[PDB]
Amino acid sequence: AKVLVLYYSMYGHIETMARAVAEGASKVDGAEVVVKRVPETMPPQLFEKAGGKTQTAPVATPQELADYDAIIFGTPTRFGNMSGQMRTFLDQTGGLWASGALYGKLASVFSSTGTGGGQEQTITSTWTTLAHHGMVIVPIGYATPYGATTIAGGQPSQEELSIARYQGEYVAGLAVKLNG
Amino acid sequence: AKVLVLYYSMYGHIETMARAVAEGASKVDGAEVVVKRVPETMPPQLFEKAGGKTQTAPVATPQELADYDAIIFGTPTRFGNMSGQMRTFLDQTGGLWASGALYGKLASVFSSTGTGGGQEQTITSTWTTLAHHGMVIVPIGYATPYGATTIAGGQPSQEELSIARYQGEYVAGLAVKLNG
Amino acid sequence: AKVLVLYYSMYGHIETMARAVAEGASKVDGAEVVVKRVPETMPPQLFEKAGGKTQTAPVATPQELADYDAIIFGTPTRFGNMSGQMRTFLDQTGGLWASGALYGKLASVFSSTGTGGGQEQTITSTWTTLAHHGMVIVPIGYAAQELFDVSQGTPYGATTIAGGDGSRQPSQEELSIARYQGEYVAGLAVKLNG
Amino acid sequence: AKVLVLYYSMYGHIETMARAVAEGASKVDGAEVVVKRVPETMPPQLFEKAGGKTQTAPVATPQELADYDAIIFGTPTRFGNMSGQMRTFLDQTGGLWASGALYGKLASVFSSTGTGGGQEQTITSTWTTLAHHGMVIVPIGYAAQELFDVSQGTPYGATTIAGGDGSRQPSQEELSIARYQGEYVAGLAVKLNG
Ligand SMILES: Cc1cc2nc3c(=O)[nH]c(=O)nc-3n(C[C@H](O)[C@H](O)[C@H](O)COP(=O)(O)O)c2cc1C
Ligand SMILES: Cc1cc2nc3c(=O)[nH]c(=O)nc-3n(C[C@H](O)[C@H](O)[C@H](O)COP(=O)(O)O)c2cc1C
Ligand SMILES: Cc1cc2nc3c(=O)[nH]c(=O)nc-3n(C[C@H](O)[C@H](O)[C@H](O)COP(=O)(O)O)c2cc1C
Ligand SMILES: Cc1cc2nc3c(=O)[nH]c(=O)nc-3n(C[C@H](O)[C@H](O)[C@H](O)COP(=O)(O)O)c2cc1C
Repeated sequence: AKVLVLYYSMYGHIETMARAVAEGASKVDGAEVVVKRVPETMPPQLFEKAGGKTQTAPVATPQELADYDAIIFGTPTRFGNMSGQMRTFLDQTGGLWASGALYGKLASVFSSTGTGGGQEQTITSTWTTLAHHGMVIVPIGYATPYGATTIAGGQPSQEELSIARYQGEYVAGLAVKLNG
Repeated sequence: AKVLVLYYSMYGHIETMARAVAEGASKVDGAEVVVKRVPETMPPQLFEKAGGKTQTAPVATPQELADYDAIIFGTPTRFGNMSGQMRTFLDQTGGLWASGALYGKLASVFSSTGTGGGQEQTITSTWTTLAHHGMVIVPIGYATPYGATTIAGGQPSQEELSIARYQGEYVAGLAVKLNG
Repeated sequence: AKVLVLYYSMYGHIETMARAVAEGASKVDGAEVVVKRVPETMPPQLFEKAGGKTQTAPVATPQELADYDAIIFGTPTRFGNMSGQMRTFLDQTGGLWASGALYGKLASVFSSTGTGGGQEQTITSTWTTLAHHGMVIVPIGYAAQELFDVSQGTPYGATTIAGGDGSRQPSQEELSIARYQGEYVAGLAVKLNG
Repeated sequence: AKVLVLYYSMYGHIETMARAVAEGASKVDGAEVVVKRVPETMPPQLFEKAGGKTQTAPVATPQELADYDAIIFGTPTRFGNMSGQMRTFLDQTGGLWASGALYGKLASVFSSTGTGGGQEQTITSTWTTLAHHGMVIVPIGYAAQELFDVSQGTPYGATTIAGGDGSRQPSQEELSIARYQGEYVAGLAVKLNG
């Protein structure tokens, strides 16, 4: 089974989490795992002004999402929604939606946040979009039950990285169960 | 695989939909399907005063939910939430939650509504609870993409019953794919 | 302006929060505050057996919600929704809905959790129902720090942690946010209604 | 009171709705209404190629949102969220957030869909962001029928159906609800702010 870890990160927190998710997924025999990012939409000038951490993962196109059996989406919490960069990217998946290309595939979500709350709303409002594509949504339950998170007030903790690894391992296991 | 269609209905609309969901699930070879209701919480006197349609399906206990591979939950739209009767019933599943008994099982939701809106919110706020139990959530996508619905202003339509049948068939098929 | 603090509590955490909300609201001259609870639906024997807390607050009827300018709703988090008791009570407000009785009145929400998860969803899924009634929804955001009566969660409404075992009680930091929420909502109610 | 109607539209449906919202708001003496759009993020060539509609409204900056007493946000439904363009714009309001610039101001939301699905989620997931800013959220409920300027969807905010092909335009029934939403919100803004 093919598993995509698809993420947006500005300051590296989701990037770190995405590596952990990928590690967990890679524990599952028969899971082929790849990590990609959505494009930065900010001109580099503005990204640098804001103190961003330049991302180096390969950039996904919206159309290649169709190639995977499971997609695990990472986004920072942005006032209780996904980031504009992830939203912009998902707004480019209209051609897949019309073709039913993601229908029935597994989806799961992880997030990063400060200490102000909103991470639950970010995850569940991301689920909405996944459901429009007919994706099967995988929460983590009481291994937020909605998906792995990292909370930075002011680097993810050991325990946060372990829950992220679990989410990857669990989703990848389901992907192999459904798809070989 | 064992599929439970678990519902609350006061005026029969969800009851009719539940039969359609069950029919669809029963199309799948290897799916064993049962339909049950959650208890009415209103004293019969008050249920009758309100013009309720007495329900005759076997009543589920909260604890038996653990026996199924997939649970398809039906609730009317009640100001954009599930009904109090379904909420009361799910508030009695604390013992299952602590034991992880529903973890990883398939869940899906259907609803009934008037013409005032709220059905999307009813379905997605039901998903939240399912996710606390670690259930895998199955939307219907563009077969609301969130689950089958029936809309009665002032009996479900042929097309509404067909989408409900589809939801049962699709969920049951996944249940057999995952569980034999 | 008349402000109702309407709550459900099984083990007393929301009850303590409700009292704090009412204390804050009472600070506003010209706000008449009252605290009421929704009925317990569990048979008394099962409630007592479960370690439920008996409570002094009068039991509200659905009809009387019409009599207030602002209603501040408290519910524990129950798998990311309001409690069955609060949901059952709100399902009895159909007559109010049909007459427009709550349209335009202020609403705000506070909650409690065992270990944190689901609080956000409890509050926002309660907002949905308030919106069907046409109520104006008041989140708390992150208020100016000098407006809290203690120096120093979510922007959706005040919350408190009960612990996995339910034995934790609200801290003064949590209660201060609850008091702020009451004061803020009551102030708005007086501004709109005298 | 100053009311901003801030919107995103690709094919003009939200634009037409925004104009209706502004018309309604303009009915309120003492409300100064303005309509602005968030920037298009698509390169002009791709936008034009996609059949996008060019628009007269001035482009808002994030900073200027601080200058209004009420902000009525319009966005099409994009898989049950606001558009990437509106989300990108709101992600630039961090400075406003930190200073409390929008705290306590009125917010309300309107939308559009191709075939209906997801409108409710678009509106309520936009409310989430408004709540992080501490804005007071105004749903429309089901208003008294005599307040609509046409005789005769959701209680969350006004919406309109564009059709699967995008060729449907808002009906006078839909626009009447949009006009009501503007009038209602502007009235509240004047009541709170003069
Ligand atoms: C515009 C904006 C909005 C934010 N909103 C929230 C929020 O709602 N809650 C919160 O606690 N943190 C919020 N944050 C902080 C980010 O979620 C947090 O810094 C996260 O770790 C960043 O992930 P990244 O390093 O992968 O970009 C926000 C940040 C930005 C830039
Ligand atoms: C308290 C209450 C609240 C309701 N809220 C809504 C609502 O939010 N939107 C709507 O269109 N219909 C609403 N309805 C109507 C029911 O969703 C509708 O009648 C449904 O068909 C009933 O399903 P049943 O026959 O299975 O009980 C509500 C009904 C009740 C009793
Ligand atoms: C059925 C049930 C479900 C619960 N769900 C959650 C939950 O989703 N998240 C959580 O942290 N605590 C959960 N709790 C703990 C309650 O939120 C806790 O008992 C409550 O906040 C205490 O408030 P009270 O003393 O006012 O009843 C649940 C409790 C029960 C009985
Ligand atoms: C990427 C994308 C996703 C969309 N998602 C939905 C949707 O979830 N539900 C729906 O009925 N229409 C959907 N639509 C149709 C838009 O809602 C429609 O184009 C919009 O309402 C028109 O508003 P506008 O003319 O102001 O851009 C989508 C359109 C795009 C481009």
